[PDB]
Amino acid sequence: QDSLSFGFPTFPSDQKNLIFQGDAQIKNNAVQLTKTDSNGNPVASTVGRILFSAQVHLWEKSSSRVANFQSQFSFSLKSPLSNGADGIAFFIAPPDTTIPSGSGGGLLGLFAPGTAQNTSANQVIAVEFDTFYAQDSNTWDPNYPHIGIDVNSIRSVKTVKWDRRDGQSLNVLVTFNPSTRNLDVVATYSDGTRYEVSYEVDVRSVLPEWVRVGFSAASGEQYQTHTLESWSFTSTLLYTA
Amino acid sequence: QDSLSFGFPTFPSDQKNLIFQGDAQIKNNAVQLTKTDSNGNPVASTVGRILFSAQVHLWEKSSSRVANFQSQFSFSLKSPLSNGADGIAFFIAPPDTTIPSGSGGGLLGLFAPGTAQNTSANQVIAVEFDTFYAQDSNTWDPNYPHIGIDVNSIRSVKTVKWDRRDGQSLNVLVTFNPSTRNLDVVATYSDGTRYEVSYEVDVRSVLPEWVRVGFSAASGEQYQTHTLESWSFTSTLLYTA
Ligand SMILES: CO[C@H]1O[C@H](CO)[C@@H](O)[C@H](O)[C@H]1O
Ligand SMILES: CO[C@H]1O[C@H](CO)[C@@H](O)[C@H](O)[C@H]1O
Ligand SMILES: [Ca+2]
Ligand SMILES: [Ca+2]
Ligand SMILES: [Mn+2]
Ligand SMILES: [Mn+2]
Repeated sequence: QDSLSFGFPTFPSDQKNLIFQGDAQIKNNAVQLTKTDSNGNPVASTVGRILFSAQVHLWEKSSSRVANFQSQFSFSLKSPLSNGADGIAFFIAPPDTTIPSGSGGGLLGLFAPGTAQNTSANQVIAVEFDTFYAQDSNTWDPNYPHIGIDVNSIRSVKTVKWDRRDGQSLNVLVTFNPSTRNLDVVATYSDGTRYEVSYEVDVRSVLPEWVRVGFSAASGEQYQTHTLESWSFTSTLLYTA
Repeated sequence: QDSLSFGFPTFPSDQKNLIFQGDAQIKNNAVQLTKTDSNGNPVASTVGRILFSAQVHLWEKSSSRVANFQSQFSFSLKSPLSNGADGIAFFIAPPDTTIPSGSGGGLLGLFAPGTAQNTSANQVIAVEFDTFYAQDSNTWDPNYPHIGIDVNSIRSVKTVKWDRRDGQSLNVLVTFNPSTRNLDVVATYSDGTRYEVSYEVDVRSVLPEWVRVGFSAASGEQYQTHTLESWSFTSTLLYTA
């Protein structure tokens, strides 16, 4: 299809169009990307992801069209500690994507250790909400919590200082305009605190014509829950000047 | 997802979200449901169907909600014969639906011979555009080309006279309003000729909560092409009093 749209106001237990990978599962109307114990508390060493089953036609060579898309979602992070890790990411990748070996902790379940910073070795675009930046393990991170745009590398091409708020839902709007090629990210807490980051990227040179979209999260030594509460997505192929 | 929509202004041969059954396949940016030879001429004894891969949440028991959906599509039929057969149908059925054995010809690839008219043995809602009505073989049909609403039986719960126009596209809008429980059908030819038929049906008593939507077509001894030219669909779960 030229256009596709779907919306999950909440996540009821009986899902049919979601691909669950790793430790991801539905709990209390929300998707728990990372594993939690019987009490509902976060645990260490866990990676989980979800993808919508239907493939998205991001661009079409024959017609020279590129899709304009928008992904709106909200999530919350909770941890008994104060150094919650490692973060959650909205991502777009080839349809057959699977959790790379050794992609836990700071790699957010998106990159393999040996090629995490090799751009010509990856095919992924992600918007990360990174809460752990210890310079000894996450050497590629700025020294502070941040929202970043990742293009084929765990080392963001652009980041913005961000504030982690335990238990508070962050509302996010990610949009891609094929006309200007700008991928814009706007995130806000209920009190109006806003964060914005954007980057110009030609999706045609990074991803194949058909892709799958979803979320990924992980916790290494440090942990926190990564709760996806809602998600709506829409894409439409358009002709650019 | 509570809501889902997709649009196929045309059908490029590079499809990823369509399930093809039988002889259905993409030809010249359109779906040819029934088999055609090298020159694109229709042949006898062929059945074909397509379904969108993502399952649609028609209704939800736990929340007492039922979906409001709309399906807009256009097709054309062509045959050198004076009695082209057998017809095309938009249908809704359980996710695992496959072409029943012996469902060819007048059964439109939708029903099995043994239970074609047994309502307690089927789970399908379809809007048929039936061009073959020979009273000796299609004993259940009125004696003329017609549009029919089928609920668990090849013997339509309702039909209205329809005119078959060789090689002319028919635009159809099928809608279901959960409030009134009305399934409305409106079809038109490019010259303004209009056909309308409506039927009240509680989809909850006929179909499971999750279903797949698509098209089916067949030709027995008499034949014609059944070309799906475009299709858009949208559904949203709504609270029903
Ligand atoms: C000590 O390092 C480990 O734990 C941290 C914090 O969870 C992760 O960032 C890192 O990738 C993992 O290897
Ligand atoms: C002569 O009968 C055969 O051909 C007609 C026309 O195609 C079909 O309607 C029927 O099901 C099939 O058995
Ligand atoms: Ca990090
Ligand atoms: Ca018939
Ligand atoms: Mn980072
Ligand atoms: Mn009929």
